[PDB]
Amino acid sequence: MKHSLPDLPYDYADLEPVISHEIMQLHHQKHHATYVNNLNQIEEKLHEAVSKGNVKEAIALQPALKFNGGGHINHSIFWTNLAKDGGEPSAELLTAIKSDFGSLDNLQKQLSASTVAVQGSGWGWLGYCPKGKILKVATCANQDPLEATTGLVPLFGIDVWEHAYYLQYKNVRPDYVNAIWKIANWKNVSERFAKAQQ
Amino acid sequence: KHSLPDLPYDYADLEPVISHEIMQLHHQKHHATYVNNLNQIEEKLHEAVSKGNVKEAIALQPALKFNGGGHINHSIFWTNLAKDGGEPSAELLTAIKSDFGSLDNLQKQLSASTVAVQGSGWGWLGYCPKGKILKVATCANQDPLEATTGLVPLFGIDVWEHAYYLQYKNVRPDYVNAIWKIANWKNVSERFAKAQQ
Amino acid sequence: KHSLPDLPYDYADLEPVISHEIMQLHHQKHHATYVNNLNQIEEKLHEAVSKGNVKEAIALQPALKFNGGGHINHSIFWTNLAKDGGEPSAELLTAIKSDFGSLDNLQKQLSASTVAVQGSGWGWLGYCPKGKILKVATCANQDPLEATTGLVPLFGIDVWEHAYYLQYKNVRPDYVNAIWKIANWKNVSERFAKAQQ
Amino acid sequence: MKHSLPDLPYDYADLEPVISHEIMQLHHQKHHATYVNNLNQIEEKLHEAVSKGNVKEAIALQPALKFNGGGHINHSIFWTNLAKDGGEPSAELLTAIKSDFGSLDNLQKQLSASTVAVQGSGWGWLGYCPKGKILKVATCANQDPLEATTGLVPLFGIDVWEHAYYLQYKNVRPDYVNAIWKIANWKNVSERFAKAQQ
Ligand SMILES: [Mn+2]
Ligand SMILES: [Mn+2]
Ligand SMILES: [Mn+2]
Ligand SMILES: [Mn+2]
Repeated sequence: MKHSLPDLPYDYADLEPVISHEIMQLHHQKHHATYVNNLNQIEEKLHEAVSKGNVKEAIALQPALKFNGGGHINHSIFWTNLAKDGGEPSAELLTAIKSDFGSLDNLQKQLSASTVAVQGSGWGWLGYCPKGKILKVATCANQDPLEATTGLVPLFGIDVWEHAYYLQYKNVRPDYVNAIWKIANWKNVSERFAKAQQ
Repeated sequence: KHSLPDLPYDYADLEPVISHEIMQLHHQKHHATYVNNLNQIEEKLHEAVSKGNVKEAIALQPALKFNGGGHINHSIFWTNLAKDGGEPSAELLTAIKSDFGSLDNLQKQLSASTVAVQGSGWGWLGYCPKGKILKVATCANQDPLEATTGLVPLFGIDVWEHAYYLQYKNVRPDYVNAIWKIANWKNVSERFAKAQQ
Repeated sequence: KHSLPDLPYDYADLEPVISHEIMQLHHQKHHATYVNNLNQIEEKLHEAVSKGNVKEAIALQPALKFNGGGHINHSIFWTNLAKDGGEPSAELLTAIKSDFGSLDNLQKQLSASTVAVQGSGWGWLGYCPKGKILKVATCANQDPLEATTGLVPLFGIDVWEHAYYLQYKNVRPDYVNAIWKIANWKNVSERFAKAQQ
Repeated sequence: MKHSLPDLPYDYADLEPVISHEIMQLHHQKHHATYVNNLNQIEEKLHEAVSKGNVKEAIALQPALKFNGGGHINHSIFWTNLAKDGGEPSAELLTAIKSDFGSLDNLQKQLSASTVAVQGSGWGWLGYCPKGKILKVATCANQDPLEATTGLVPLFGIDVWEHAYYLQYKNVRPDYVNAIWKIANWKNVSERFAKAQQ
C-alpha cells in the first residue's frame, strides 16, 4: 500500500481563464507530487520508529509528516473542489449555509476575507463541525490539514500559497480568491457535506 | 512497552531541595500518567500508520509529543539529580569553561533562561553534535529537547509548577537556584561522554 | 497605571473549593507579578512605538501578551467566582440551552476542554459577537481570550497548576469539576448582557 | 516621522540573470510597499492603544505589527544584502566564518540547506549572536524578523517566500538559493558584522 498522486478530474487547461494551465501543471505534477513522494518516505520512517518504540524518532518526524501528509490531503481535496461546471449547492447544504451565514453571499464574503488575510502560506476552508453541527470558516497555516488539526471536516478549500496563483495573478491574491468562486464545484462540496453529517 | 522507571534514590533523598511529596507525586502521578498515555497513543499511532491513515497519524501528533516528551524528559530528569552528585568530569569542565567561561557562568545563564520560561517547560544544558559545543536551550511544555532541536540533553531543570510549587510556591527562581545543589554531575558527565560518541 | 484589583471577597471565602493559601498567592503574588511586569513592559513599548523602533516593539510582544494577558485573565477570573454565585439569568440560560442543550452539557463540554489543556492555560465560556452564539474555547499560557480570538470572555477556568496544585495536587479534573460550585453566575450573566450590546 | 519604502541600491534589472527585473519590481514596489504602508497604519493604531493603556487592543495588534514590521525590516536588509559586484568577506568576518563553520563553503552549504528546508514562507539567515560571540545559521517563518524574535543580529538573508523566485525559478527553489550566492553583497555583510560586534 502506498499513497499516489491522484489524477485531476479534468485536463490541465480546463480551469482557464480562472487558473492557468501552467499553474495547474506545476501545482499538480511538481508541488503535489513532491508532497506525495515525501509522504511515502516519511510514513515508512515513521512506521519504522513506531514499530521500534523509538519515541524520539517518531516525534522528530512529526513536522515532516504534517507538512507532506497535509500537503497530500489538502491538494487531493482541492482538485475535487474545482470544476468548469460546478453546479449549485444541494438543498440540505443551502439550508445550513443560510442558518450559519445568513446567505451564500455572506459565506463567500467571509471565506474570501479570511482566506485573503492568511499571513504567509496557507489555506482557507469552509468546514463542518460534527460536534456543534454547525458550518465554520477556518484557515490553516502552510499544509496543516483541516480535519486532523481542528476536527472540522473540510467541504471547500482555497489554496493561498503563492504557487497557487502567482504566475497568473502576481501579488494580487484577492483577484484570485474572488475569481475561484466561478469554478467552485458545489456538487463536490454538497457531497462532502452529506458525508460529514454521517 | 514503555514503563515508569524506578528512581535512582528514595523519594525523600533530595530533601531539603525537593520534598518527598513533590518527588512522590512527580514520579508516581505525573510521570506515570505520561507513560500510560504514551502507551495508548503509541498503539493508536502504530495502527494509523500501518493502515496509511495520514489524517489520524497527524491528529495524534500533539498527544504523542506531549506524552512521549513527558516520558523522555522525566526519565532523563530523575538521573540528573542526586543527594551527592559530585563534580563535573575533567572533560566536561573543560567544555564548560570553553563554552561558558566558568561553571558559575553556566549555572547563571541556564538558571536565567529557565526562570524566563513563560508557562510550563524545561531548561536544558545540551550538546550540539554539529557545532561540538555546549548550549543552553529551553523547551515548551513537554517538547523533548533532542527530537525537537537536535541538541543532546545533558542536564534538565523542570519548571512546570508541579516540579516545585508545593515547596517553593510562586518562587520559581529559588527552586532553580537550589537545584544546582543536587545536580548529578556524574550523570551529566556520562551523558556528555556518550554525546561525543 | 495598571493596578492589582481587590478581590470581591475575602481570601478564604471560596473554601473548600479553593483554599485561602491558593487565593492569597494567586492574587498577591501571581497576579501582582503580571501587573508589575505589565507596567514595566507597557512603558518600554510606549517608548519604542513613539520612536518608531519596530524591532524593539516586536521584541516586547511576548512579554506584553504574557503579562498583559495575565492581568486581563486574572482580573476577569476573580469576578467569575463567588461563595454564593446564584444561577444564570433567564437570558443566559436560554442561550446556554440553545447552544449546548443544557447547563449540564455546557459544564461537561467546558470542563473536558479545560482539563485537556496541555501545560498552562485557561478554559473559557465565551460569546462570539459575529455568530451571536456561546462557545467553549481554550487559551495557552496567559493568551487573553478576546485579544487573541475575538470571543468575549464570560466565564474562565484557570488551569495553570498554581490555580489548584496546593489543594488538588495532580488531580486537575477534580478542581475543574468543583469550580462550578463557586461559579458566579451573576457576573457571567452581566458579562453576557454586556457582550450583546 | 514615518516608515518609508527605501530605494533599492541598484536598478530593477541589475540582478538579472539571477533575479529577474519583474521579480525585483513586484517584490519592491508591491510586496515591500504593502508591508510599509500597513506598518505605518498599524504603528499608529498601536501607539493609540498603548497611549490609552488598552492592553487588549495592543495585544490584538501584535500579529499585524510583527508581520508588516517584520516584512519591512527583512526586505530593507535584503536589498542591501545583494549586489552585482558584491566583493569578498572582510578579514575579521572570514576569521569568524572559519571559526564557526570551518570554511565559507561549509557556511554556504549549511545556510543553503536550512533555507531550502523552510516549510512554507520564510527566510534563511546568517546571524551574529552578541552574547555567545558566535556566527549562527537560523531560519524565520513568514516575516518574523531575526533580531527582534531571536536576538541574533542579521548579516545575510535569503528570502524564500515563493514571490522571491517563482516567476523565474517556478517550483525549483534550490536553484534560486544556490544562485543567490553569486549576488551576495559581502561588503554589506562585512559592514553588518562590524556593527554587530560593537
Ligand atoms: Mn498548493
Ligand atoms: Mn514534570
Ligand atoms: Mn493563574
Ligand atoms: Mn519577500
